[PDB]
Amino acid sequence: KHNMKAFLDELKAENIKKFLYNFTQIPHLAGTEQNFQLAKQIQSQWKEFGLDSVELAHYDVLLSYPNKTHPNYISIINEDGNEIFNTSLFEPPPPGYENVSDIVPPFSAFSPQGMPEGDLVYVNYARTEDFFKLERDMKINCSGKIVIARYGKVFRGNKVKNAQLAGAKGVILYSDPADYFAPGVKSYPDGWNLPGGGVQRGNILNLNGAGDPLTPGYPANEYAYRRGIAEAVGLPSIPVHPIGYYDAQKLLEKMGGSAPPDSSWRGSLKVPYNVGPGFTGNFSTQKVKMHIHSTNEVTRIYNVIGTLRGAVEPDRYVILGGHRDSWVFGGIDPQSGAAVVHEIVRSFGTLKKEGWRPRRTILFASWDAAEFGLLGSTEWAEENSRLLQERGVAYINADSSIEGNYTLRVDCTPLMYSLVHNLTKELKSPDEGFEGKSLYESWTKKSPSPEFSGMPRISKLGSGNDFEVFFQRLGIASGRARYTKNWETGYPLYHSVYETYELVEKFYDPMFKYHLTVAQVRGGMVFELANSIVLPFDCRDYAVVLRKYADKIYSISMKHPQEMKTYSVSFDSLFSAVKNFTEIASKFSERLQDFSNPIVLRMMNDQLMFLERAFIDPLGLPDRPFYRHVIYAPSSHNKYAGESFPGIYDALFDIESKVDPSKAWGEVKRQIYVAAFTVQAAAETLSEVA
Amino acid sequence: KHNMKAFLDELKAENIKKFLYNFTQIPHLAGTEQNFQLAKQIQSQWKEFGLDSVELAHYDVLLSYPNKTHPNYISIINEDGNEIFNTSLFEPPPPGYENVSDIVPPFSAFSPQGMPEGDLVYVNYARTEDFFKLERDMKINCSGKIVIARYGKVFRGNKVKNAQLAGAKGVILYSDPADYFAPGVKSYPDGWNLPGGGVQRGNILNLNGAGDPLTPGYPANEYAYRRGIAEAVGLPSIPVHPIGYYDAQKLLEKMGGSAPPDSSWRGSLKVPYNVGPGFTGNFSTQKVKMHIHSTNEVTRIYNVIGTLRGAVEPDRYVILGGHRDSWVFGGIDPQSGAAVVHEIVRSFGTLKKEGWRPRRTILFASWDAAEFGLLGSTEWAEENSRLLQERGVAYINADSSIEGNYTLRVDCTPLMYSLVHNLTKELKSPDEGFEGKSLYESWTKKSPSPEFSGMPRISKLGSGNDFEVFFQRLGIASGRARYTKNWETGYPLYHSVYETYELVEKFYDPMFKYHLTVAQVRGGMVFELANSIVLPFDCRDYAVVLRKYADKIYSISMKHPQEMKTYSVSFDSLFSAVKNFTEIASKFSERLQDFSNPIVLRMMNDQLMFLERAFIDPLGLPDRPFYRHVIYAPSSHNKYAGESFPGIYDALFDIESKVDPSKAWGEVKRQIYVAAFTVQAAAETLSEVA
Ligand SMILES: *[C@@H]1O[C@H](CO)[C@@H](O[C@@H]2O[C@H](CO)[C@@H](O[C@@H]3O[C@H](CO)[C@@H](O)[C@H](O[C@H]4O[C@H](CO)[C@@H](O)[C@H](O)[C@@H]4O)[C@@H]3O)[C@H](O)[C@H]2NC(C)=O)[C@H](O)[C@H]1NC(C)=O
Ligand SMILES: *[C@@H]1O[C@H](CO)[C@@H](O[C@@H]2O[C@H](CO)[C@@H](O[C@@H]3O[C@H](CO)[C@@H](O)[C@H](O[C@H]4O[C@H](CO)[C@@H](O)[C@H](O)[C@@H]4O)[C@@H]3O)[C@H](O)[C@H]2NC(C)=O)[C@H](O)[C@H]1NC(C)=O
Ligand SMILES: *[C@@H]1O[C@H](CO)[C@@H](O[C@@H]2O[C@H](CO)[C@@H](O)[C@H](O)[C@H]2NC(C)=O)[C@H](O)[C@H]1NC(C)=O
Ligand SMILES: *[C@@H]1O[C@H](CO)[C@@H](O[C@@H]2O[C@H](CO)[C@@H](O)[C@H](O)[C@H]2NC(C)=O)[C@H](O)[C@H]1NC(C)=O
Ligand SMILES: *[C@@H]1O[C@H](CO)[C@@H](O[C@@H]2O[C@H](CO)[C@@H](O)[C@H](O)[C@H]2NC(C)=O)[C@H](O)[C@H]1NC(C)=O
Ligand SMILES: *[C@@H]1O[C@H](CO)[C@@H](O[C@@H]2O[C@H](CO)[C@@H](O)[C@H](O)[C@H]2NC(C)=O)[C@H](O)[C@H]1NC(C)=O
Ligand SMILES: CSCC[C@H](NC(=O)[C@H](CC(=O)O)NC(C)=O)C(=O)O
Ligand SMILES: CSCC[C@H](NC(=O)[C@H](CC(=O)O)NC(C)=O)C(=O)O
Ligand SMILES: *[C@@H]1O[C@H](CO)[C@@H](O)[C@H](O)[C@H]1NC(C)=O
Ligand SMILES: *[C@@H]1O[C@H](CO)[C@@H](O)[C@H](O)[C@H]1NC(C)=O
Ligand SMILES: *[C@@H]1O[C@H](CO)[C@@H](O)[C@H](O)[C@H]1NC(C)=O
Ligand SMILES: *[C@@H]1O[C@H](CO)[C@@H](O)[C@H](O)[C@H]1NC(C)=O
Ligand SMILES: *[C@@H]1O[C@H](CO)[C@@H](O)[C@H](O)[C@H]1NC(C)=O
Ligand SMILES: *[C@@H]1O[C@H](CO)[C@@H](O)[C@H](O)[C@H]1NC(C)=O
Ligand SMILES: [Ca+2]
Ligand SMILES: [Ca+2]
Ligand SMILES: [Cl-]
Ligand SMILES: [Cl-]
Ligand SMILES: [Zn+2]
Ligand SMILES: [Zn+2]
Ligand SMILES: [Zn+2]
Ligand SMILES: [Zn+2]
Repeated sequence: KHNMKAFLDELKAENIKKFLYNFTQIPHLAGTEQNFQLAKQIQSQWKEFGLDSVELAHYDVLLSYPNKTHPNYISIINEDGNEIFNTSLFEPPPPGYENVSDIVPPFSAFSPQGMPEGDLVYVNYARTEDFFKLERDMKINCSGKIVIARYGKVFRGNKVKNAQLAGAKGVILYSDPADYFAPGVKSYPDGWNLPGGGVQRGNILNLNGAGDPLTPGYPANEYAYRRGIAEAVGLPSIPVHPIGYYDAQKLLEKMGGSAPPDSSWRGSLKVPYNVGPGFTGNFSTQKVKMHIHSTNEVTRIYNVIGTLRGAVEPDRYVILGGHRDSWVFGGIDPQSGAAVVHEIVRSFGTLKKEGWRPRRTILFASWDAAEFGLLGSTEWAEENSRLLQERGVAYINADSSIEGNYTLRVDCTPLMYSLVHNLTKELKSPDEGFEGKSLYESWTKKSPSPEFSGMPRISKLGSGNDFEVFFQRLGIASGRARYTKNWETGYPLYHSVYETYELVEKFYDPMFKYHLTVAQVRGGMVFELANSIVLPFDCRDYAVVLRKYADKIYSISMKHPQEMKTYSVSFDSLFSAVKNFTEIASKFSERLQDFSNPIVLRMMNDQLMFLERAFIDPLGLPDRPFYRHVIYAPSSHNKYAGESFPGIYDALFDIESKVDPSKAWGEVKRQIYVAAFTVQAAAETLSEVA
Repeated sequence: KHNMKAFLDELKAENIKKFLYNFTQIPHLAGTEQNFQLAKQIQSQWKEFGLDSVELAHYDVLLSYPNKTHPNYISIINEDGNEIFNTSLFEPPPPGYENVSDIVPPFSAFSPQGMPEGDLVYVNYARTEDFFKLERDMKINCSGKIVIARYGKVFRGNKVKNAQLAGAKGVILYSDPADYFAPGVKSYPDGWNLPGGGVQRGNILNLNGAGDPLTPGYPANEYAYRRGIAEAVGLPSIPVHPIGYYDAQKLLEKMGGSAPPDSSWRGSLKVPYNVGPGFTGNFSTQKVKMHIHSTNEVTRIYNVIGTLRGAVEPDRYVILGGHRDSWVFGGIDPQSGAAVVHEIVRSFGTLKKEGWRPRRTILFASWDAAEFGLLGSTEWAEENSRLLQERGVAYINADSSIEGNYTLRVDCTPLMYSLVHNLTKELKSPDEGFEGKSLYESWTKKSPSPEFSGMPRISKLGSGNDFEVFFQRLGIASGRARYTKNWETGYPLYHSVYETYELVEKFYDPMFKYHLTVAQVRGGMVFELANSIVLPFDCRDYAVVLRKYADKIYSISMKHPQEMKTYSVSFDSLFSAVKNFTEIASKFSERLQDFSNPIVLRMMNDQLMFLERAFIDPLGLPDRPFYRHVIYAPSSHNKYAGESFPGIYDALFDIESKVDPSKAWGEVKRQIYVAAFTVQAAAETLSEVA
């Protein structure tokens, strides 16, 4: 037979290992020749694996690179103007790669140029809460200051956005060992920990889903008319540079001014963690000077797009996509995902060569420039938005297959919960102690649901990966899965030069069994979405979560009972809509269970496909036109995290500080109306059609 | 058989006459009890005619009414402050209706209150060109002036918008006999001409497709959160009132200042048509005083929505809709349309009672509050936008079936051109001299196409009627048809109390043969759209017009050859996209002609259905978020008229006057890119799907 078991059995750990090795021997930075070379290899393959068509889709987008002959660095400068300490010009390369060409040194992508001189303030994680506390509680002024912040907890851009609106002037990001050095583990190359010379790269844009900063709304094709830099989307206005903890130590050791308010503000370095501003008297006259010469440049990028045409519904698309571009070698991010995609395509192609085709079309994508703002996936989705709107069944992401070796992690729409539960009950656990048990069993034991006994945790989609445009802008049901760490104990080498094939093969997954398990989950999800007669979505699972999210937003509002009395703020409409959704979804499920009348079947499959679509508001969220999903958006305080009912959540956020409470509570009421309406409208897509 | 001929043969002129009489005996102003009573009657039915379901959909929207105990009027006031002449408090009622209650007197809906005092300037038609000429050529200052404008040529709001931005202060609209008195025809009741006491009502909002001014984007349901009046959409900021030509004569006869620049500025009254400002010396010290006490009030409105469920594709909707609310009796506008809809439903229902159902679902709508800004159709579309997005095949409008008795008028998307040609070749001409000839033949002879021999004129859809939200916001293929006048020789009694059953029965259509012909066209279009196995759209007809529109926009730009050289303004991308659309549409038509594989058939029908949808830009047009169709929008200078490539057209408009030509031509280039991209993206929806 050609069934899912045949597809799954064909996947091999040894192939994924080969690929990973194949994809990680040289750097594949977006917009470079090496990454174009890899795109052409993958295109070739995907063709030989058996796909019907494999094309490159190219765009010309804004990228950012250091100047090769004028390197970025940070100095401590005395009152004479002498530079008495310099941060590193590069991370010490890993063993055997100390002659690899074109390792681009650590930098913050899209930093402007500048050489700002000043005094440090230490802002902990640079979280919204961290800046409130500094200013409101400690009455500390970030204005005119160079802010030094440790990485962690939230997306770095959000840190930079936070630093900007606090008035800083120049920004230094560093990796504190408290956050990136696991206790009792050796640093690379002898273990998977971050050494003091390692540095986390990463872009610091705040794009809010726009994609290429010069062409918001439209693909960056060969006739595109571009915004000027001054009008670009999401660019930071102050210089920014990242460093490792050896260099941070040398910068922090002199901090004066106020003590840290508490132990949650102290990292692990042997320094005071004083918030500043400025140094201590001996060195009160020394300053910190940044030197940033990176340039933004419009550069061609290339997605590989493979098609396996469906036998019965070729105009319905199930998409498996993940990025290919890396900061350096990409041993985990993204090649541990890309190698899994490659083996998935190989397996589908083996079935295809035997005469099989999926019911629906499967599209496979190798996205470019994800590291510079999800640019490749976003421009492609902009180009193809009408086809994806009307034909897109689901998107399964495929960035890193691993970020630990403890258990499964799944983030997805509630419409895929039942699919994931059923699939994982049929897969073998790769975990020690669970041999002969299901993946569902190991996962449920290690990552219990907060809400239900005997079920596993499944998280919300936010942003920070290539599902963003599909889910949050277009409203196509999306999911992702990977192996993860035990959150009761990022990953330390994230976006550093030390992310290598050896890191994975020696320390994370020597037998490639976790990679294989992830391939079975991602590939199995794609198989069911593309082959099941009835789409494998359960609308009742959305009804359950919508009640949870309504309870939670109401609870936030109920912190302000006087104002809700004064401004007649009622959530009755939203609960009514959720109750209606629950009722209608229950009746739809009954019809689905007990309706070869392929029209009632295409009808009901279209109702399932367009249900995620119904949560889109074509007006977007306030000042964020490309975040259109009314139930989920990336948190306005952390792009990585999903927020439920974001429009109401943001309207309530810090509302007690708003100067005009009448206007502010009016806006909460407006967001309640929009959310209640959207939930009712989505519910009504599941009613009998006439 | 139950085929189209059976449907058509069942339609009867005598029923349409009965319904018309039934719908026009009392006023049916939006938001009044009489119009709710009529809604309930139509609901009852439409149920007894055989529809599967018939419901009222109600909303609470902003309406505008005069104050019953403080009537609106205009005065000439002397230097003593004595009111020496007053305009009428009402139009003399027509014979036999001089005891009808609740005729609301002439007013401009949504006028603010005020009693502004000042001097007149006469602004011809108040067109954009009319104000350029006044200010730029004649150097006349409209600031602080009461503007008196004649109606005609463009939608009145656009006049009011134009007057506002010129700085006026108070506005008087009047009907000049040059525009509303047909030579050699008697005035009502002895002919169809406008008497000197007749007045054209009408709203003066500039909503740009928003619908209810308080709830843009969302239906005005029972939990809606409303904008404050100060933030409402489209409200005028200066008082406005309409008058007849007897009263205008008394206001114009004293005008001084500059002569009219030319004979296109002179109407037919026995006055100078002096542009002013102010009166002549004898009466230099007299002023004009407005007294406006109308109030805006949130008021419930009711649409009737009837469903005839499809036998095979119940989740595909073909909509026949037209409004029910009238200014007074609505003898032409809208009851000549509503009576045709009523007889269409009756005919479909007779087939239904015999066991027939259409292939697709037909929805029938009696819209409310169209006269106050297309409010009923727009709120309903907002409420149901997801269902209409994904399921809407076509919308056929049904306001007035007649505005003359000369020939057919059709305005529709190019996707319906072939449908209309084929249908009219099968219908009998009702015209004198064409007995035994086809409607296509009479129509083609009387209204030749400018472009092709042996074909009839078909116009572009703009706005000013209830197709607007469906076509211009949602991108559902739309059309309208009615009998019209000979444009080589509005209608005079438009929006006056004299629009009665007798007007129609005595003067426009005594045998109800033109009404019957229109019923056959509108009903025949609905029948084919709802029953044809393959949707009756020809994508090649769009390819033809897109080339015409590209040629025309390029020609406008080419008035500025130096600037196109300087700013490298190329239309190459748009012509390339149009060429591609032509090629792909030709190949799609081949596949359509020669593909009982119902999936290739649902696939290809979805490609046809979503082709109009592909011309929507989810970002809308600049500052007009609810006008989203990239090919057509209502003209920014006349809501009634459709404009092609509106985004580029508006970017080029009066560009020679822009202060920063670099920025302005940059914006033309941006609009070219958006249009080329949209045309290519629409083309690509017709490519093979995988
Ligand atoms: C969840 O689904 C239910 C359907 O089961 C749906 O119930 C609807 O609720 C609305 C709002 O409460 C009802 O609206 C009423 O409609 C009647 C006519 O049928 C009107 O007369 C009512 O207006 C009067 O009363 C109001 C409230 O006191 C006054 O404000 C108003 O001025 C009038 O005096 C009112 O509009 C509607 O009938 C039902 N529909 C049903 C039962 O079918 C509910 O709205 C859904 N939830 C959401 C969020 O959509
Ligand atoms: C109408 O349909 C046709 C398809 O039949 C489509 O043609 C496409 O045109 C684009 C733009 O001209 C072509 O783009 C080229 O792609 C190649 C790779 O295949 C690149 O190497 C090219 O870039 C080089 O040259 C450019 C121009 O001088 C430089 O600006 C650039 O820096 C590079 O040096 C270029 O991007 C594309 O190949 C074809 N596709 C085909 C033939 O299949 C056309 O675009 C469609 N019209 C619209 C409006 O979409
Ligand atoms: C990654 O694998 C690819 C595919 O096997 C290798 O590319 C092939 O290399 C051989 C030998 O140079 C060529 O003859 C083939 O034409 C290549 N095939 C392609 C590009 O599709 C590539 O060498 C491997 N890379 C590494 C670093 O091992
Ligand atoms: C997950 O598996 C369950 C259990 O088999 C599926 O639920 C069953 O579905 C069949 C077919 O509709 C029904 O006959 C049973 O009554 C269902 N059992 C239940 C609900 O306990 C479920 O549909 C699967 N989910 C998918 C495929 O998304
Ligand atoms: C318009 O026609 C309707 C439908 O025939 C008339 O309403 C009916 O009137 C009779 C007599 O009053 C009632 O018994 C019916 O119940 C009504 N039917 C309805 C409302 O569906 C109505 O009277 C006519 N109006 C005019 C002005 O002639
Ligand atoms: C309008 O009528 C024409 C003439 O019958 C239709 O065009 C024909 O369509 C049939 C079926 O696809 C083809 O076999 C013929 O070759 C066509 N004749 C032509 C193009 O001259 C046309 O499709 C009709 N338009 C509709 C139904 O929208
Ligand atoms: C906002 S565009 C940059 C996105 C980029 N994303 C990442 O680095 C993702 C985040 C995640 O999904 O775990 N990394 C991986 C290993 O998946 C970043 O955060 O730098
Ligand atoms: C912009 S909302 C008001 C719309 C209203 N429309 C009209 O009056 C329409 C215009 C048309 O489509 O011929 N009149 C009729 C007889 O169709 C008006 O212009 O007053
Ligand atoms: C890199 O730096 C040097 C010094 O400014 C300069 O010569 C060269 O142009 C720079 N390259 C850029 C800005 O791309
Ligand atoms: C911090 O001090 C600077 C001195 O230039 C001042 O301008 C600024 O307002 C202060 N910061 C805040 C947040 O008030
Ligand atoms: C792999 O799992 C083991 C056992 O729990 C643990 O000691 C080791 O640190 C894990 N490796 C990584 C990279 O997490
Ligand atoms: C109508 O006019 C009179 C005078 O202002 C007033 O008594 C009444 O309130 C008005 N009605 C309104 C404003 O609805
Ligand atoms: C017309 O005159 C008034 C006098 O108050 C003046 O303020 C205004 O600027 C003039 N109009 C224009 C268009 O300049
Ligand atoms: C009806 O048609 C006749 C003949 O052309 C014409 O004389 C008459 O004015 C028309 N009536 C109307 C209302 O246009
Ligand atoms: Ca873009
Ligand atoms: Ca509204
Ligand atoms: Cl992922
Ligand atoms: Cl019409
Ligand atoms: Zn990644
Ligand atoms: Zn990354
Ligand atoms: Zn009308
Ligand atoms: Zn009207």
